[PDB]
Amino acid sequence: NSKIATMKGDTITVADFYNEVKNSTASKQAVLSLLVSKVFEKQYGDKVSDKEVTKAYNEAAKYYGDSFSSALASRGYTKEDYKKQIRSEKLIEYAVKEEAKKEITDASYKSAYKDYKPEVTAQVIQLDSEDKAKSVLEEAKADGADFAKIAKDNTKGDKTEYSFDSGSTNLPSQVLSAALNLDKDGVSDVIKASDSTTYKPVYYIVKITKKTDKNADWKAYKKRLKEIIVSQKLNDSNFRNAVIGKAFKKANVKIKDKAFSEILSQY
Amino acid sequence: SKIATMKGDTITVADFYNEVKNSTASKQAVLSLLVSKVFEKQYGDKVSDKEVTKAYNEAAKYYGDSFSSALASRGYTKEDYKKQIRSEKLIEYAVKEEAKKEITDASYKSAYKDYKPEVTAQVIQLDSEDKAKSVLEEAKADGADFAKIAKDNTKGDKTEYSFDSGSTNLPSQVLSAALNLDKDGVSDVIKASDSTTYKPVYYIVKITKKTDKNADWKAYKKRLKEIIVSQKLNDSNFRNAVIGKAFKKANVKIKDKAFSEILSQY
Ligand SMILES: [Cl-]
Ligand SMILES: [Cl-]
Ligand SMILES: [Cl-]
Ligand SMILES: [Cl-]
Ligand SMILES: [Cl-]
Ligand SMILES: [Cl-]
Repeated sequence: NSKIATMKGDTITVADFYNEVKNSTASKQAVLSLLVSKVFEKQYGDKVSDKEVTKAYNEAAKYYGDSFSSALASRGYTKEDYKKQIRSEKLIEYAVKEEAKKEITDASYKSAYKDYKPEVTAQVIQLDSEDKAKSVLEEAKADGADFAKIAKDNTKGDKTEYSFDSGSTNLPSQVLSAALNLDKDGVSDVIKASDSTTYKPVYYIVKITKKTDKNADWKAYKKRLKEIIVSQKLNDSNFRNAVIGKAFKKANVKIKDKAFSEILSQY
Repeated sequence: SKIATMKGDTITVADFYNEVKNSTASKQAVLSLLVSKVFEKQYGDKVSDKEVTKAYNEAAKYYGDSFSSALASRGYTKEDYKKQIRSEKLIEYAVKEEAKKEITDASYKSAYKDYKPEVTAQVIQLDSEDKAKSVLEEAKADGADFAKIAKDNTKGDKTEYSFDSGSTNLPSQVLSAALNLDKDGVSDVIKASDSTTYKPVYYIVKITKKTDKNADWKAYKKRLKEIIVSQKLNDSNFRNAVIGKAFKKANVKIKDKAFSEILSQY
């Protein structure tokens, strides 16, 4: 198309260049990125505001602090490519969440009520040492239980008052799940759980404070249950590849150059 | 000129170029092409595509059948590899030729200065430093014993080696230290290392036949002429210079600012 470098005789052109990086595994990620952008920018471009993109960018900075500038250059990213990738993950997210709320049927709300426990409120005791978890346990199982005290005088940190459903993100699955099975004013056992980043086995002790009735009507919890089916679909690759496989067809996307033929081998 | 199409929008090669031009991988692509074309019109007839095929076959036999997967693990193709062997040979020939031009008499003076006559010794290669001591002391009985205890002890294939101060037969340690002995005599346990593994190898050199310096140039020229080349040949700083010159002759100049300082190192 254009010229890149000149020399006596032959010269480098945008074509000669493309003919080299054309089959580059890194080029496939580029073409596929332009498709996702142009497609979702026309079908959802107005949905996600450039104001939301900023909020996410500013938070991304506040976290890495004065390391953000470095952290980016590290994994090969300019401060414009990052703020540009935050928008795409937010477009595909908006699309993945509206279509996840369309397919919802009756059988789904009924297959989501089976394995669902009502919201609970307990006194959690997080610990790093397992022998200390076995210690606070017998103190909790004494004549003067006084669990709340044992908690506030031993917890690894954070708080002691925790509220959670069955499919809610608040405590490790191990804890979250074993905790619900307990009944009104029921003390747990030493629960071993991995950490989100340090993988340092954290040991928890939970005691149910206030709990409610399981209930039997599905329409009763359509609020929680509905946002839970979306929460799962939104976290499912096969479903995300699918909503992309849809938008791409709705945009009648069709590759011309063979090199990138296997790009939509998952859409 | 277009890559993919859609409803009311199109992805042309222009959009793509404006996406990966500032990429680090793309900077290498421009350079590789710029390097090839220049060394092709200036030294293409010097490197025969028949000489590249032999160099390629050597790589194959070495990696054996795993050559296919090996290239895949490095991201190379089975043509891009052979393609790289050519540019790796064009530049190599330019360095040898270019380095064999500004050769001055003073260059031969600084070469004969620290040079030493070619010597032949009955070397011994060992794994553990422990036996490296055992073989030495048992070699200190009558003297001529070292001969037989050098055949059934050396971990290497041959014992007789022919080297000077510019060869790369034995390690630099076991090389220079082996040129500090007399016409005859053994040496101390030289602690060296392997190229493939880091395993420390312990050598024991024994001079058998030596020559002597002739305090002259041509007395040792074809050797002091190859050493200067092999030195500028392995000097990255000088290698950059030849590229800087080839590019200077082809009057090379970039037009897109997206690849401005790609020759700042050249
Ligand atoms: Cl829609
Ligand atoms: Cl609190
Ligand atoms: Cl249960
Ligand atoms: Cl002089
Ligand atoms: Cl004998
Ligand atoms: Cl031999």
